[PDB]
Amino acid sequence: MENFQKVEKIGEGTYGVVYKARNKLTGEVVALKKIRTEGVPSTAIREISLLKELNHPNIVKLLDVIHTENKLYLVFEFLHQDLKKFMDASALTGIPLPLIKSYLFQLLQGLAFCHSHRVLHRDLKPQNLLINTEGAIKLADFGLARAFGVPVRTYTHEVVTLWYRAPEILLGCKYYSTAVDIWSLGCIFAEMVTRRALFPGDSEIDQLFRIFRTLGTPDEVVWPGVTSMPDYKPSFPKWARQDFSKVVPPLDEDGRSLLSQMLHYDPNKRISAKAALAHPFFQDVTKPVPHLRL
Ligand SMILES: Nc1nc(N)nc(-c2cc(F)ccc2O)n1
Repeated sequence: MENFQKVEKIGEGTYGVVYKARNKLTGEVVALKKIRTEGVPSTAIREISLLKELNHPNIVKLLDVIHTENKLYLVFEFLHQDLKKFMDASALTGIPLPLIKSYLFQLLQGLAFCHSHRVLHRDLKPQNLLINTEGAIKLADFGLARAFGVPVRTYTHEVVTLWYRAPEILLGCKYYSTAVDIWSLGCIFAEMVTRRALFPGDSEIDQLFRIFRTLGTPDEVVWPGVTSMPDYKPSFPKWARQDFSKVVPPLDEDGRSLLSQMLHYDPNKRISAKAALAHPFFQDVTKPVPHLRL
């Protein structure tokens, strides 16, 4: 891009390719996302444009929205490392519990803020969570999903990750609620703790069944209305719920209790980000400095 200089290709998300770039004129280093195409809804640019007004310490700042030559560019403040990379780098020893707790607390503050502003993420995953050297963690790509839709993959033949998708989405619900983000974050919390994805599905049905094998096949008792969901099939196998202490060992009972509330089947029973911030698990929360190798 004439105004910048692709330092490097950062990565690839469900909505587009991300680049690290320096504003040739201002020298500011930013993350530039290119949205993939002759229509380009004008209702979306307005939607996205409103996101520039979102300012919170745990939300990656959206600096600009540029529509040109069919291409759409989102300019974000740049952070050096995503959580997926950090988890991989910390796989041998594991992320210390105090840091896991700090990150979870911060992410809930970010979700509490967005949700109070009626903004949902809808596609949270480790790759969408960014960290810096001072111990902060921030959510990136909030609200893009709503202003947009949902491509078959990403944009150019790439396996979209289903591991963090809430059951109501997998069952075909047409209306999403803030609960979908709490579910994704619970899946991420578990993954930081055990160092293994909680529900690593390789297909939509495998994703759903992995959830059922662990949390039990949902029924009308625990989830009123589940048997009427669009993709619910009476033929789903009926698996018994697993003892919860086997899911995220060796997490303590405060942590297991909070996780269980973030993973309730019924979106209406699932804990809100604000209520989660008050959970006893955070009574001793601190803000540790991570060991980041950049
Ligand atoms: N994979 C990756 N890696 C890194 N380092 N950064 C980012 C990044 C993504 C955004 F959407 C906004 C800002 C960012 O910095 N993404």
